[PDB]
Amino acid sequence: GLRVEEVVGGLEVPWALAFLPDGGMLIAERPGRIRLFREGRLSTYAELSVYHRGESGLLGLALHPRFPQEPYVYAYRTVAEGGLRNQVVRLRHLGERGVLDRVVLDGIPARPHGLHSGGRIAFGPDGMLYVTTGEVYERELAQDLASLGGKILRLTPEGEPAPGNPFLGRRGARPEVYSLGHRNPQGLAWHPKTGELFSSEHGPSGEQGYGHDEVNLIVPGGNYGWPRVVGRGNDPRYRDPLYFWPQGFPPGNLAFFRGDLYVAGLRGQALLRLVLEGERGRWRVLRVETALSGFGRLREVQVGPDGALYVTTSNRDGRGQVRPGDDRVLRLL
Amino acid sequence: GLRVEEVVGGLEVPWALAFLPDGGMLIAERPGRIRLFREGRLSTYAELSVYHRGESGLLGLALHPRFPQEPYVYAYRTVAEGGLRNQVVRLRHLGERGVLDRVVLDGIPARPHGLHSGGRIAFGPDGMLYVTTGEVYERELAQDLASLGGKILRLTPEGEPAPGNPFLGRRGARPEVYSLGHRNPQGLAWHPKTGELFSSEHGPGHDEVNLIVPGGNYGWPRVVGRGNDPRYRDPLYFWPQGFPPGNLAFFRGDLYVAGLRGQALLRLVLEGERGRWRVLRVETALSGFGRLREVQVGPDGALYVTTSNRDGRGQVRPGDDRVLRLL
Ligand SMILES: [Ca+2]
Ligand SMILES: [Ca+2]
Ligand SMILES: [Cl-]
Ligand SMILES: [Cl-]
Repeated sequence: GLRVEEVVGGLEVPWALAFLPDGGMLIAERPGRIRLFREGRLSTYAELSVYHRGESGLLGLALHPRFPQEPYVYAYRTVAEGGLRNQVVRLRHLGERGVLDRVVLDGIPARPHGLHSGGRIAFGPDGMLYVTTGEVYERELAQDLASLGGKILRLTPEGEPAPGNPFLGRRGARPEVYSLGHRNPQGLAWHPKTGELFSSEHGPSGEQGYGHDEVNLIVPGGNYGWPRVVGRGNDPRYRDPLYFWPQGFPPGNLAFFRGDLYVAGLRGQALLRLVLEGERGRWRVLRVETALSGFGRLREVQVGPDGALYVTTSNRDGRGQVRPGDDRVLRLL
Repeated sequence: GLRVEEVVGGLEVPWALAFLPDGGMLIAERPGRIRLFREGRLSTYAELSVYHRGESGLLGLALHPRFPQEPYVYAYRTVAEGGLRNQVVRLRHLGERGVLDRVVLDGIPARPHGLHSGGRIAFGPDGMLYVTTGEVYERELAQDLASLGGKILRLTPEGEPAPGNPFLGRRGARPEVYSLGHRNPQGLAWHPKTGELFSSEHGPGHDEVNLIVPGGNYGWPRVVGRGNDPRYRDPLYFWPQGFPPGNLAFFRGDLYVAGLRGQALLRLVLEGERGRWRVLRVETALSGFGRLREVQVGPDGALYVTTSNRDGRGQVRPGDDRVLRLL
């Protein structure tokens, strides 16, 4: 049994967390504010102009692998100035505040409705920047190697296509693409033992079928089926998910904690624990258990430097029930 | 991989740790001192008279299940005054100090050589007190139901044989006995999911980890190693070339075993279910600190370990015998 304790509340859709080496904590609020929680006080680290409609705005957040030597905080945001699109930007760290440094990758698909913008970013064991993107409700983008939408991208911290990427030599293909065939993926997590990448993504919603949200084991160049395939199939061209909920469980981020894979649930309003059995390249879920419930919609989930599991609530994202002090950062054990 | 940091040092054979709900930490030093480490300061909580020779002295330590409302600290110790034997004594908690309340269980075997005195005590998920005892180098005692030696005992916090014990209605058997056929057992840990009790003990090599079941006979000294005799329970894990273990604890999904002569903390990756467990693989989680004896998960989620380099069988180094904290 995991014990919960509230770290801080009153936040508006805390999409991602970043743990500063000195103990502080950066919190990305979808409306466009990056908050700093330190010594029991909440302050504004930075304010960024964003397009906050639908599921868009200020989404993923990640510190440079060599932070603070390389004083840089990365953020994924939907912007409208000069044209509506998603992008990954970088801010220069000044201690208690951050200021826009430059755009790292621009032109990721976005639409006026603000739906399916993806947004999860994180630096992997290889030191590269991984970025999830949605197909903005134009499902065919996911299968289009020429589109940055419905993909998982991999870049160097400077924004260049990562060396060794799967489509580096092909004409008509975006060299930034790591994997394709993804609807709206928002999770990124690496298995501590194998280094394998796992991702979570929302399945169809009266959008070609209901439920079938999933957790995928991401391999370089892998095509995860959307929109050609929903759930599992017999087609070897498209990789089946490690697990999927035929009755839908729309997922937030996911993280490895104590040998198990935890998945934050948004509509399901719960934190699920996936018990795995297998080895590199051969995993399967033995059983699924509820690790947390009674706190509403859950979106971000990360293991902190203290070894504790941090989770954020999403009750104020327009699809939940807002209650006093809502949208907290919770610490489990 | 785990990351370590020293909590405090300069200790003399810190045998067991007890975490105070308020934040403090009690440390049992074999020579007979219970220390209090609170807000960065080390002090003496209590000083008990003990017989500290061989592997004996002040050994296991455990707070009452309802501490501090039930202000009581349990300690296992070898005493010479009034006769040489091992016992579980209770102290009244007074804040920064603890004083002698009463003996909870007396008469556990002890011998002048001070070897094989067991000593690990802990309250289980059932709220009962579990006590490990050695056969004081008189191996036959382990198979003798009339002897408190070479056993794991289970009592109520008041010292009465725990209700439901396996040999309650057995002529010629100490009602306190929970399991028998131990050689020297100084390890107690319960699986977080199943509530099953796991124990570690020293054998000639043949050190092992056992899944303790009520009434189980663990073979010493009739059988060592695995076999398939319904009378005896096989060990969960057996060390062919011999790791002498300290305590063990479940941490972040795995079972960790402190190694004394092995000078390392081993991680046992388990696979199976309630009643049928097996060790998938064994890995080293910590080393470079010498002999390791106590291992317990703290309230802060970190795994605590103690060194035992000053117990007479290791290499002592400046500041040696510390309490370490892992991630
Ligand atoms: Ca799929
Ligand atoms: Ca045995
Ligand atoms: Cl969303
Ligand atoms: Cl010993």
